[PDB]
Amino acid sequence: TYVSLADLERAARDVLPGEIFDFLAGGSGTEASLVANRTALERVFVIPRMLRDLTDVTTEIDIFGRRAALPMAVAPVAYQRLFHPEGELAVARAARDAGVPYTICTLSSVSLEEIAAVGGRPWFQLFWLRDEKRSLDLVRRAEDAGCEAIVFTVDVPWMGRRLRDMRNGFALPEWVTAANFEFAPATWESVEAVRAHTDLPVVLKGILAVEDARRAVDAGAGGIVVSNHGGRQLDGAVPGIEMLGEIVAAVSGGCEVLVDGGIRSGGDVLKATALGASAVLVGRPVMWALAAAGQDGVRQLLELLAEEVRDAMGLAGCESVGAARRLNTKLGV
Amino acid sequence: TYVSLADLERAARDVLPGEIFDFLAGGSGTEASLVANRTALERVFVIPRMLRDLTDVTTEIDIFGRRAALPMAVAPVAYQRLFHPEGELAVARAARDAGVPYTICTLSSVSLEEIAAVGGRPWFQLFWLRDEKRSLDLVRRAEDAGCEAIVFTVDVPWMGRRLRDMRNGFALPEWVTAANFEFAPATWESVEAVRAHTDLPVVLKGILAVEDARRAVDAGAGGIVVSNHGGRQLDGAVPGIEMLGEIVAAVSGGCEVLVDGGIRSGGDVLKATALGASAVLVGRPVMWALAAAGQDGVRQLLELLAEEVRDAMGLAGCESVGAARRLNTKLGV
Amino acid sequence: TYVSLADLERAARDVLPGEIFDFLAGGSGTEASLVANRTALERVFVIPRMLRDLTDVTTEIDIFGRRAALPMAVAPVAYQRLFHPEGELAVARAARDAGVPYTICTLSSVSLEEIAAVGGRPWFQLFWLRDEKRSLDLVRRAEDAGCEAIVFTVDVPWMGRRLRDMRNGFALPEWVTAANFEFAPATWESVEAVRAHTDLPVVLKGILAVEDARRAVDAGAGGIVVSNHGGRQLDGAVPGIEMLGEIVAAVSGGCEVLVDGGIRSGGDVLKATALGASAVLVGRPVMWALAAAGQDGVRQLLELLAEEVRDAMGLAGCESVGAARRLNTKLGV
Amino acid sequence: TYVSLADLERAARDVLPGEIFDFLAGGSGTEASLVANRTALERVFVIPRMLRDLTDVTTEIDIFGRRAALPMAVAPVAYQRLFHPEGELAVARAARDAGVPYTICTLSSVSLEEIAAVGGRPWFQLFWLRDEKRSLDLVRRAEDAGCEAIVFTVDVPWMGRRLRDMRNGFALPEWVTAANFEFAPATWESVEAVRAHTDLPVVLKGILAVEDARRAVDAGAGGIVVSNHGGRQLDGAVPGIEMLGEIVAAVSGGCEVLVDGGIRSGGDVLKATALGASAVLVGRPVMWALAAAGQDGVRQLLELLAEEVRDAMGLAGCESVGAARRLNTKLGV
Ligand SMILES: Cc1cc2nc3c(=O)[nH]c(=O)nc-3n(C[C@H](O)[C@H](O)[C@H](O)COP(=O)(O)O)c2cc1C
Ligand SMILES: Cc1cc2nc3c(=O)[nH]c(=O)nc-3n(C[C@H](O)[C@H](O)[C@H](O)COP(=O)(O)O)c2cc1C
Ligand SMILES: Cc1cc2nc3c(=O)[nH]c(=O)nc-3n(C[C@H](O)[C@H](O)[C@H](O)COP(=O)(O)O)c2cc1C
Ligand SMILES: Cc1cc2nc3c(=O)[nH]c(=O)nc-3n(C[C@H](O)[C@H](O)[C@H](O)COP(=O)(O)O)c2cc1C
Ligand SMILES: O=C(O)[C@H](O)c1ccccc1
Ligand SMILES: O=C(O)[C@H](O)c1ccccc1
Ligand SMILES: O=C(O)[C@H](O)c1ccccc1
Ligand SMILES: O=C(O)[C@H](O)c1ccccc1
Repeated sequence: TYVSLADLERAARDVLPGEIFDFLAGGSGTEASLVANRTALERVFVIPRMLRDLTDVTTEIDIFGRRAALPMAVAPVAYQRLFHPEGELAVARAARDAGVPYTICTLSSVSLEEIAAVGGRPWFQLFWLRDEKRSLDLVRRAEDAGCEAIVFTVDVPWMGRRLRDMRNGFALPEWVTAANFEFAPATWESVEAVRAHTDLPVVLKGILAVEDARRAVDAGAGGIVVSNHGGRQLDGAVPGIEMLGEIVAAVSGGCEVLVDGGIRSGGDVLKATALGASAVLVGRPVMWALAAAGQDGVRQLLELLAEEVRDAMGLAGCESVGAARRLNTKLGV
Repeated sequence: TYVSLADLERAARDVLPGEIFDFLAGGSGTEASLVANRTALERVFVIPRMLRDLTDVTTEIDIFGRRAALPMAVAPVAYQRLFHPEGELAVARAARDAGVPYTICTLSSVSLEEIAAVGGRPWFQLFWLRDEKRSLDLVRRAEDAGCEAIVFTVDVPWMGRRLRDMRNGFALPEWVTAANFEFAPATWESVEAVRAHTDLPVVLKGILAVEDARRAVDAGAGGIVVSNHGGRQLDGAVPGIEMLGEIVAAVSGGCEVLVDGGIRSGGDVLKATALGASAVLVGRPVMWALAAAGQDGVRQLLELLAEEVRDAMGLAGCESVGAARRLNTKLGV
Repeated sequence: TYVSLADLERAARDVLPGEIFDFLAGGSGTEASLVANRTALERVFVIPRMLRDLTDVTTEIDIFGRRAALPMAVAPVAYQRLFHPEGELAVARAARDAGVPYTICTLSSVSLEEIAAVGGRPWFQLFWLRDEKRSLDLVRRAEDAGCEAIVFTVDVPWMGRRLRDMRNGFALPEWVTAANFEFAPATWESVEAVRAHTDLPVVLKGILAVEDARRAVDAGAGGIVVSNHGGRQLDGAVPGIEMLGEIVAAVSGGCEVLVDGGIRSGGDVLKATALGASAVLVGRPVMWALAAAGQDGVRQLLELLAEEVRDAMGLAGCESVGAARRLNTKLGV
Repeated sequence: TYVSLADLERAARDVLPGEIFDFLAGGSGTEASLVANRTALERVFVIPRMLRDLTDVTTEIDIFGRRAALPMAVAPVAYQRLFHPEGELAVARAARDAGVPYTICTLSSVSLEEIAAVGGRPWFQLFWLRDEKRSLDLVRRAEDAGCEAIVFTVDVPWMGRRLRDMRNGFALPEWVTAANFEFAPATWESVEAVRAHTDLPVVLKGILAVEDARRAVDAGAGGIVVSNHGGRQLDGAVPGIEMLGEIVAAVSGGCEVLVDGGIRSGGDVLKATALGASAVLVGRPVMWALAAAGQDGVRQLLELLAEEVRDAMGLAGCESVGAARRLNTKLGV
């Protein structure tokens, strides 16, 4: 019986080999951006409203044309067989059963078509390939398999310097492969190529500058994820949570604005919402639950987050996620 | 001989069973709001005035039609027999003898009429019942018994997630019951129902948004308590002390504005006053004193707070609480 | 060989009885204001100037009609025989030989006339007596003995709550007495009585509010000391260093503006100067040096501070204290 | 295999005698400015840009008429034979081979002409001599030997109070001497004397006030180094990184603006650039690498910094250093 997301991190550290726990936990460089994601959420306080009608509190949203049960999706995390033998299929099944979107990775350890067959209306995360037309082929595979959005990762012209991985000499076990199969830096040209090749909404993940948010709308994106890649890319990149309010104001409803990095409770989901997010992504905690207890672990985590989101919303006087977006906040110490 | 309120916490931790100390000490979630209540007071500094007439320093106030000896009341705390066998009666007697108002709880472990019979002009705290007309019956019982104000708790549509209690598996001992006897969320409609059913002042406890303070005045409240429920309700709710000055300015004398959360000395009372509070509530420390030494413990705590309030006021150049409200403050680190 | 003021605190803690070290070190209440005095100085950074003429760097000032060797005086500290058998006479002799003013206390453990006979042009600190005309008699004694200024302490309507002293049960040894011999709160009337009874400059020690600084000038004060009494009076009083710049601007040269609280190096003297102080007082460190090594200890401390002040000034491009007052500062973390 | 600059500090502490490690690591006074250099960088976050062309990322700059491989030079550090027997020659050879400028010190432990003979287009750091025409003789020696800029240190009218050195009784071993051979404070007159005696660019190192930056341009400087001398001069001097943006704006392209103090990664170089620096100096880390492994150690450090700078730039969307200067930043906690 886990009563917070931190109970699951403790359980995952017990089970996983050290080097795999480090691949999961780590960030780039000195891990300043990884720590700052948590700092930034901890400094945000909500100003709750009282005495509102809570007869029919709902945590549901509509996004990219589908109803979701919570304002949350599972973030793209590569190589989930590292954490549990059922890898992506375990997490995808749990997500489906919880009504939350699951992002299938370009570097998934089970093929995208197998994970899409689980059901649950899935999203697909794209890394740009050096071999471009292979890029558009992954996108078409994803669309043919029933994925509902293309989450184009735009913060990885190459992978950051993960010092834990270097120190550990980490490499994929022989038994974990990139099951969908040397990548190139993406540009605004790449975005347009993808937009022209699909009818699915294109979501740019890894935007932090206001002007890049605005350009994303101008480029025809359906959404952005305001994100420093969990502190795994530029060490010293600002947390997404610190940019979110400014970005929300700048796009002024022109696309969905998601945030990630450090979300560890339903109260953090409420903070993100109050700052203007349409939804959040959650990465590491979903992998902790997978490592600890497989599919059932992920189910328990999603049930716990659902309960915490509903609790937080109602304590704050919000019968709907839209009401939560109208909450005010105060930055503390 | 206790020389600070912290001496009493040490004494209560020694005597109480762990799970009961945790019920008392704990907050919701990660306990961020519980910690922030203390942080927020610690960052406030007073700018004292010198060379004023202190011939007749008085700590008295008039509130809800009665003189009180200090700008303080005992906060509503449920189930006080958990802490000492004499429970509410011990605290109520001490409060009476100190000249400070005592708030009788809807979840008192001794009936409201027994505690009111102690004397001391008492207040009554209301939780809204799912069974509404039972709500108005508790209010009428309280008024018939001589309570002087109705403290309507508006921040508990349901109880928060108290992880210490969950982890401990805490439940009331068989020997502690809700002696006044399934509740429902309160709304502004509920407030009006209460206001129409009583001539007593209605005080809304748990207001943090400025606009809710203003609506409270418009709704005919006689007072509000600016409060995050001691960090026991929404985890991430702003401390009341951080909202107080803004709220005081917004109501511009339309009702009494009390604050609670983390008050642990007469100097903290002075801070609250300087920020504009009419009075404060004190919760946990009163229970520490009750656990440590029963009625006499609570008497000692009230005498110590009285001394500290008078000391602080005079060192700050204030012959009256109104003068203290005109002090300026500076936020530090 | 002491190379910083902190070397002397270590030496004094070794020698003094615990309860006497606590009388010296302690503050009121939770000691928040005592800690904040240090915090506040630590957050101030100087913006030094380069490439100025330093041929004739001088640390001298003119104050209350006399040249002083440094922009520093020894603060009033009661009962110096607590620290060393030669008490006040040891400190006064050292101060004389260093060219810095020494403040003789109303609660000195050697009579004011004996300490004045040491020489060095001394100041006299006044506590207002309940018996008023005795007040004016102490002032006249001081003036007859050759004191050069009356430092009227205005922040002690009564003594603060020193919890270390309470816990230790501290009291003066039989062998330490108030050698100049039930006091009353001072008012603006008291200030005028003193001003009318002496031709010496009257300096009000313990001013923190801007308006009290202004009133001090209007009342004919020759100086003020911006001070929270070393955190020994109101617990939660703002540090003087945090008020200084505002106060300096408000009096706009109408009286000398001194500061105290936490000065522990020549660099801290430079900070105080840059914020606009005419001079600083130093309390605890002078007593550490007295406890450690008597007169010679105090001499060593004054020589070390002189060296640090001259070093700091010159590294900052300041050939005179007036130049140091024109330095700019930046508040950091 | 070192994967961060901190790996080299650990290696140098193992090898060097304590008193020599302290000479290198220490600062003046309480070491507040030394610590603040790190604090200040840690509070700066970069707002990276995405989706830019990174086909030809280059870390090169043009400065003082020469191409440099990175926006970095080796800071002047006296007496490098303290750290390794090959001293300056080892560091100069490494710097040459990495394409980065090396600053030859007036207090070098190998003569300036020997170090210049290594090649690599070197700079020369000047301390003003009490014997002035000797000053201009060092400058002419440097120019005759092929140095490309005169880095005039303007923050050392005399050496600061290094308490570690005092406590250790540190002095140069007999086997380390000032191989180029009682100095005097420099003034603006001295700057002009140097400017009139050389055609090389004159760079003033140790400027922190905005007005001194402006005067430097007016005086004909080719550059300034915004610097508190690694916290070794005035204890309480503001970090250069906290002044940099203001200074850059004030000179508005009138000279090159370099910064130093606490640069410990390529990400810190990116921060400095984003705040407007033309280039940085790096001191202590270069000496750590020299102590640990001599010339090859310094080569490894420069290769690691090159990799980190290129990584940071590209993750931030910058194909050139000029693009990096146009990045925005956000100050965090
Ligand atoms: C082990 C690991 C692998 C990841 N792999 C990818 C990836 O393949 N694609 C991607 O866009 N983001 C990837 N991310 C980043 C996440 O999508 C997400 O931005 C980050 O984990 C969110 O922060 P959180 O983990 O603090 O919730 C990865 C994160 C982790 C921890
Ligand atoms: C054990 C406990 C029980 C409480 N029960 C109630 C309650 O029944 N009604 C209510 O309005 N507040 C209740 N509160 C909140 C207090 O009235 C008050 O808002 C909070 O304790 C104030 O903070 P302090 O304890 O830091 O002084 C309770 C608090 C505690 C600690
Ligand atoms: C042991 C002790 C006794 C003091 N006695 C007096 C006093 O008799 N009169 C007075 O005006 N201030 C008194 N003070 C306050 C000092 O004058 C001064 O304001 C404070 O010590 C300055 O701070 P510092 O000790 O941090 O330098 C006393 C301080 C100490 C520590
Ligand atoms: C051991 C040591 C010796 C130094 N000697 C000189 C010097 O002779 N001339 C000079 O201008 N700066 C000198 N400096 C200061 C550096 O040039 C530089 O400003 C400072 O080291 C930069 O900070 P960093 O060490 O944090 O990178 C010295 C620094 C150290 C640590
Ligand atoms: O952090 C991630 O996205 C994941 O570890 C990853 C995989 C491949 C390239 C860069 C990064
Ligand atoms: O915190 C309190 O008010 C107290 O523990 C309580 C009792 C009943 C419901 C919610 C909360
Ligand atoms: O702090 C001081 O001034 C000193 O301890 C003191 C002495 C007498 C009354 C109040 C205070
Ligand atoms: O810090 C330095 O510049 C170096 O230690 C130094 C050498 C000579 C005088 C002052 C300072």
